[PDB]
Amino acid sequence: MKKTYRVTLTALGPIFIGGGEKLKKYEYIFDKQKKVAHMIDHTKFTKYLLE
RNA sequence: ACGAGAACAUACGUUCUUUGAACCAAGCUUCAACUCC
Repeated sequence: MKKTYRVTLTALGPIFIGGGEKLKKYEYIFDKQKKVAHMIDHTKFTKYLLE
């Protein structure tokens, strides 16, 4: 009766979940030999391309 | 040359007073953002 636990997940392999977003080939992604992929925030980029 | 001739069943008067359409009641249940190239 009402046994509460604390499930601790330790990823052995890679864990990926959902998102609802498909970031395109050009949309906010930059990878080079320093091996990072910065994601640019969404509306600030186009409101900075406004000016 | 009528038991007749005259004579308003009329006057005054709130269908009114008191009163919760209330009470009890989860928009919830089961549900992988996933699948295949």
